[PDB]
Amino acid sequence: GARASVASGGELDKWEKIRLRPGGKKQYKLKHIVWASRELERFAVNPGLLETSEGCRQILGQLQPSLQTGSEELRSLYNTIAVLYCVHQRIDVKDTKEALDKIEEEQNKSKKKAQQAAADTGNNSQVSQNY
Ligand SMILES: *C(=O)CCCCCCCCCCCCC
Repeated sequence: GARASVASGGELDKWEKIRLRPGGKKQYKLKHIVWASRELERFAVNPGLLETSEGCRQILGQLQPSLQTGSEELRSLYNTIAVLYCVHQRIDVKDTKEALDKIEEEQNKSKKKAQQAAADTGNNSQVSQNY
């Protein structure tokens, strides 16, 4: 709309800079965004959530636990939305895969810097074990 806060020109260059495959020659294009923004509108998810890295976290996290149940359609969104996330956090990816992996290894840092926080929230639940 008339109120943006992402880039509008800069990020665009980077977007088309990311490759669709690890060893391919294909790259990302508007077709992917527009398509994603639309689909989201149907999944009760505003297309504006992809505007801020924070928003994506909510989207990806939702389709995350669904990447198994959902069809190939849900897998297409996650892949895309996942990439943009890296760009929004100022992360230079090499390919669609590099993005997904980054989002993972990245979060790993938090765990290392939360040895006290994690210990505070945790318990040992001993389930049953009969014959
Ligand atoms: C009007 O105020 C909003 C128009 C500008 C928003 C575009 C920035 C976010 C790009 C959409 C998601 C990209 C998916 C890779």
